[PDB]
Amino acid sequence: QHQGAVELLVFNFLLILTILTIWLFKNHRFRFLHETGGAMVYGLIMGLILRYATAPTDIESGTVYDCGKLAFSPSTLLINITDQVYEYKYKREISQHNINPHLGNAILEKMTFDPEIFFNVLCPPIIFHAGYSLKKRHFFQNLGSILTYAFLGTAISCIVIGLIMYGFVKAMVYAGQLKNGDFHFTDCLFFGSLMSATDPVTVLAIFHELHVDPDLYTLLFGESVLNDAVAIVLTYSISIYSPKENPNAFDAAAFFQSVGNFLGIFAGSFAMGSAYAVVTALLTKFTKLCEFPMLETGLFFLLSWSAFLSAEAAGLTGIVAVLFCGVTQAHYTYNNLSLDSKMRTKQLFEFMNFLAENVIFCYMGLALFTFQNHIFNALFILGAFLAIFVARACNIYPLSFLLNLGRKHKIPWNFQHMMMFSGLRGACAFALAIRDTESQPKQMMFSTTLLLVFFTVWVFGGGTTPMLTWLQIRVGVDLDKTESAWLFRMWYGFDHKYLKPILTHSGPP
Amino acid sequence: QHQGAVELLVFNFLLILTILTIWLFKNHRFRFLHETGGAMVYGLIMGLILRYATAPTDIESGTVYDCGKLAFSPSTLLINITDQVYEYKYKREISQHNINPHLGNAILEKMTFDPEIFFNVLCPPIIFHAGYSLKKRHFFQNLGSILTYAFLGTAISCIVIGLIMYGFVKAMVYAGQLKNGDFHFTDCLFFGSLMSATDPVTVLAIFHELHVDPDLYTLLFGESVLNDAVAIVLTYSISIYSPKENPNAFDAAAFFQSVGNFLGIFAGSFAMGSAYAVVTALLTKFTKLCEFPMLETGLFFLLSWSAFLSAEAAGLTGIVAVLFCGVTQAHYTYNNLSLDSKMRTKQLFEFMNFLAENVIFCYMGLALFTFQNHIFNALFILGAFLAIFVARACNIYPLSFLLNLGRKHKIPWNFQHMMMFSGLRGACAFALAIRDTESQPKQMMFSTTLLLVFFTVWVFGGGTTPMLTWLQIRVGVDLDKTESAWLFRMWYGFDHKYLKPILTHSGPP
Ligand SMILES: CCCCCCCC(=O)OC[C@H](COP(=O)(O)O[C@@H]1[C@H](O)[C@H](OP(=O)(O)O)[C@@H](O)[C@H](OP(=O)(O)O)[C@H]1O)OC(=O)CCCCCCC
Ligand SMILES: CCCCCCCC(=O)OC[C@H](COP(=O)(O)O[C@@H]1[C@H](O)[C@H](OP(=O)(O)O)[C@@H](O)[C@H](OP(=O)(O)O)[C@H]1O)OC(=O)CCCCCCC
Repeated sequence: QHQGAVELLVFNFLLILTILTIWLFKNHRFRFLHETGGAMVYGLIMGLILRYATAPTDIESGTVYDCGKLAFSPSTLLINITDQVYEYKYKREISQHNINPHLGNAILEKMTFDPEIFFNVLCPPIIFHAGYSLKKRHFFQNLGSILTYAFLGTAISCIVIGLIMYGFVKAMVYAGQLKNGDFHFTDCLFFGSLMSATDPVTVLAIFHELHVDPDLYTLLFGESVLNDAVAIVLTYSISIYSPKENPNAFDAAAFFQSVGNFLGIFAGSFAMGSAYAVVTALLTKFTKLCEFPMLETGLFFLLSWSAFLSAEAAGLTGIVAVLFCGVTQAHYTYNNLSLDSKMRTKQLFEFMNFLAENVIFCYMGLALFTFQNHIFNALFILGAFLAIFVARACNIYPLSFLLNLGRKHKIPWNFQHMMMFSGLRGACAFALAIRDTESQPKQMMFSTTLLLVFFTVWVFGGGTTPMLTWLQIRVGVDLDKTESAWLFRMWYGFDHKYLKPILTHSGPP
Repeated sequence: QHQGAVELLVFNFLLILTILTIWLFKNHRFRFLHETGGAMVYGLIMGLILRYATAPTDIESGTVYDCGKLAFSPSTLLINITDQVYEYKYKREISQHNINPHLGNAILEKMTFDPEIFFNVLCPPIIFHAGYSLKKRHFFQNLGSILTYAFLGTAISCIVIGLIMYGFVKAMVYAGQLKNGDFHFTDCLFFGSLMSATDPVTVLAIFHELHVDPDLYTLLFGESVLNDAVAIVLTYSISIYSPKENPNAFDAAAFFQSVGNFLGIFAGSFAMGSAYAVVTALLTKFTKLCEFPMLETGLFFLLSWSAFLSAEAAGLTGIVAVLFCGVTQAHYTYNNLSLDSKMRTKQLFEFMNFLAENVIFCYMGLALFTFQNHIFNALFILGAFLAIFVARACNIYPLSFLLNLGRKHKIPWNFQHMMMFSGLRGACAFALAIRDTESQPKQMMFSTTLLLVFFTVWVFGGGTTPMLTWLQIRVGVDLDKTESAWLFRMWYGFDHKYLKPILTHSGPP
C-alpha cells in the first residue's frame, strides 16, 4: 500500500499546523485572519514547496495498445488475459499526449480529489448544520425580505454577470486573443449563475464574536444559506438547456420547460425533506425513545441520511432537500428529544461541519495541483472582477429600496454597505467549477473563480474590522401580524392551531 | 448514478428496523436478543428475500478480448482507444467462466464490500473506543492475570485447534471426500490463530445492565480487548511463514525469524502509539487550548488518526497501535482536557463505535451474497465445533489453576464457568476470513467460521441469563504492592514520581 496513507498524513499535518497557528493568532488577539484563510495559505505553501522540490526526474509514458474493432470506451469491461477474466474500470480519459513528457516530470503525488466528493460527503454535512443551527428568534420578522433577496438578487446578479462577460468576450473577439465561436451566451449565463453563491463564513464568525446587531446577522445568514441552493438549482437548470436544432439559439421554446423543470425540482426536494422531517417527528413523538439517547440519536442520523439518499436517488437535488429537512427537524423534532440527545446531535453535527469546511478550504488552497490550468488573459480576470462588484452593487440597493417602500416599520439603512462588503465566495462556486473539466472555456472560468476567491476571501477577512469600525455599526449588543403581509401571522396561527398539538407538546422529553 | 444510493438506502432501512425492533423488545423486557443478533437476523432475512425474488432473468456474459503480447495483468493500465488514453484499473479477477451463466442469473445487486473496509475504516473506531473506555478502577489488581490469559491462552487454543483440525483432515483423507495434498499444517495453524479472537459484546452489555461483580467484567473485557490484537498479529506472522525450499516443511529455521518479526511488530506498534499519546499530552499541557473546545477536540481526533496512519504506513499493524494510543491517551490526556471536551470526545467516539459495530454485524448477517460459498462437508463443521469447545476448555482451567497457585489473595473460583460460556466470535475472525478468497480451503474456513458465529452468537445470547441465574452469580452490586509481584507497585511509584508532575497536574483544565 502506502499511497493514501501519505496524503492523509500530509492533510492531518497541515490541519494540525493550521489549528496551532490559529490558536497562536487568537492568543495575541491579532485577528485579521480566519482559520479558513490559514488553511488556504498553508495549502498554497504546501503546493509551492511540493511542485519545486523534485522537479528533475524521469519521463513516464503510458503504453499504447491498438484495440481493433473498438469504436467506444465503456466505463466497465472484462478483459481476457491468460484465459482469465479481469474487471477493468475506465477511470479517466487523457487527451494530453503532447504534454505527456511534461506531465511525467515533477509528477510527485497527484493528491487529486474526485469532483463528486465535494457533493455527496462534504457539502451535505455543512448544509445540514447550517439548517439545524437556526436561532428561532427573529428570522421571521425579516423572512420575507430574506426571501426576496435570495430569490430575485441571485437571478439579477447572474443576468448582469452573464451580459457583462458576453460583452467582454465580444471585445476579446475584436482583440483576437483566441478563436471566436467557442464561447456562447449559455456559457456566460452558466458562469453568472455559478458566481452567485456567497459564503461569508469569516464575516459571520467575526459577527458572532463581536456580538453585532442580530438583525444584520440574521439577514446575512439567511441570504448566504438560501442563495447557495438557489444558485445550485439554477446552474443545473442552465446546464439542462439544450436546443434540438440551431445550438446556442435564443428563445428556442425551451425557456418554459427549463423553468418548469427548475420549479418541479425545487418543489420535489422541499416535499421530500418535509416528509422525512414529519416522519421522524411522528416516530419520536409516538414512541417512548427518550430513555435511550443512543437509539434516538442513531435513528435521527439515519433518517437524515436516508432523506438525503432518497432525494438523490429520485433524480432531484439532495442539498436543498437536506437543508429543508434540517430546518424542519430543528423546528419540530428538537422539542421532543431528551435533554441529552439535543446536545449530542448539536455537538456532533457542528464538529462534522467544522471538519468538513476545514478540509474543503485546505483542499481549495491547493492551486498548483491542477496541471491543465489556464491562468492567463488578464482582460478576462479584470472583466470578472468588475462584473462581480457591479452585480453585488445592483443586487442590494434596488431591492433594498423596493423593500423599504413597503417596509415593516424597520428601515435597514446603513446596513447595505456591510452587505456590499460581505461578498465572499465559498465552496459552492469552487465545486461547481471543478465539476466540469477538459474544456478550455471551463478551465478559464475555473481559474478565474479560483483567483477571485483567493483575492476576495483574504482581502475581506483582513478588512472586515476596519470596515465595521468605519460604519459606526453597533457592537457588543446582548442577544437576550398585519405588518408581516398578514400571511405569516396566518401561517403561525395555523401552526399553533393544528400541527403543534399533534406533532409535539406531548410525550416525555 | 443510482447504484450506491439504493444499497445505502437499504442499509439505512435495515438499521432503522433493527433499532425499532430492539426498542420494542426492550420495552417489554423480553431480552433474549441483542441489537447485534437483530441486525444479523435482519441481514439474513433481507438476503433470503433478495436471492429468491427475481431469480429468473437473462444471462449476461462478458466480452472476450485476445490481448496478444500480454503475459501479465497489471493493476493500472493506459489503453489507446480512438487515439485517446483511457486509464483502466484492474479491480478483480474472475476465474468462474464455467459458472458464469449461473452468475448472470439472479444477479440483482452485488452489495459486496471491499475486504479492507473492515480494516481501515470500521475496526479502528471500535478499537479506539474500547481502549479509551477504561474504568481506571480495578483492572490493575488483575492486570497480570489478564496478561497471562490473553497471551498464553491464545497460543494454546491456536495450537490445539490446529492439531485437531489437522487430525480431522487426515481422517478425511481416509474418507476421501476430496483430493489429499491441498491442505497443510500451515493452513490449520492459520485457522487456529484466526478462531481465537473473542468479542462477547452481548455478554458485556448484559453484565453492564445487570450490574454484575466488577472483577469478572474487568477480566472478560481485558481478555476480549487484548486477544483480538494478539490473534491479529499472530495470524499475520503465520501468513509470513514461507520456507525457501520444501514448502510446508517443519522447523525450517524460520521459526526464530517469525518470532522476531512478531516481537518487532508488537514493540514498534506500542512505541508509536505511546509516542503519539505523549506528544498530544504534552501539546495539551503546554498550551492553553482549554478555552476553545472545538480546537482541542479537532487536535485530539486528528492526532489519533495521524497515529493510526503513521503506524499503518511504517509497515506495522495499526489496530494494536490505535489500542495502545487510546489507552495511553485515556490515562494521561483525559486529566488535562476541559470539562466539555471530555464529554464531546467520549460521546462522539461511543456513537462512532455503536454505528460501526451495527454496520459490521448487519453486513455479517448477509450470508447469501457470496456466490463462491462452500457450505458442505459436515465433518469439517463438526470438527471445528468440537475444536473450539475443547480449546476454550483447555484455555481457562489450566491457566486459572496456575494463577491460583500464586494467587493475589483473591481466588476466582466459580467464575471460570462464565468464561467458558462466553465464547462468542466477533468481527476480527470474520474480517480475517474474508481477507483471503479465491481458494477452496480458504472458502471452507470462511464458511465454517460464518456458520460458527451464526450459531454461537444467537445461542449464547439466548442462554446468557439462565446460565447466570444457574451459577448463583451475584448481581445488582453497586460499583461505588508486594501481592502484585512488587513490579506493578514500582511502576505506579515511578509514574507518580516523575511522569505525572510533567505530563499533567498543571494547567487550566
Ligand atoms: C443529511 C445527513 C447528514 C449529512 C450526511 C452525513 C453522512 C456523511 O457525511 O458521511 C457519510 C459517510 C460515508 O458515506 P459517503 O462518503 O457519502 O458514500 C459515498 C457514496 O457511496 C458515493 O456514491 P454516490 O453518492 O451515490 O455517488 C461513492 O461514490 C463514494 O465512494 P468514494 O468515497 O470512494 O468516492 C462513497 O464514499 O458515512 C458515514 O459516515 C456513516 C456510515 C459509515 C459506515 C457505512 C459505510 C458504508
Ligand atoms: C484512531 C482514530 C479513530 C479511528 C479512525 C477515525 C477515522 C474514521 O474512522 O473515519 C475515517 C474517514 C474516512 O477515511 P477512510 O475511509 O478510512 O479512508 C480510506 C483510506 O484512504 C483507504 O486507503 P488505505 O487505508 O491506505 O488502504 C482507501 O482505500 C479508502 O477508499 P474506499 O472507502 O473507497 O475503499 C478510504 O475510504 O475520515 C473521516 O471521517 C474524517 C475525514 C473526512 C474528510 C476527509 C476525507 C479525505
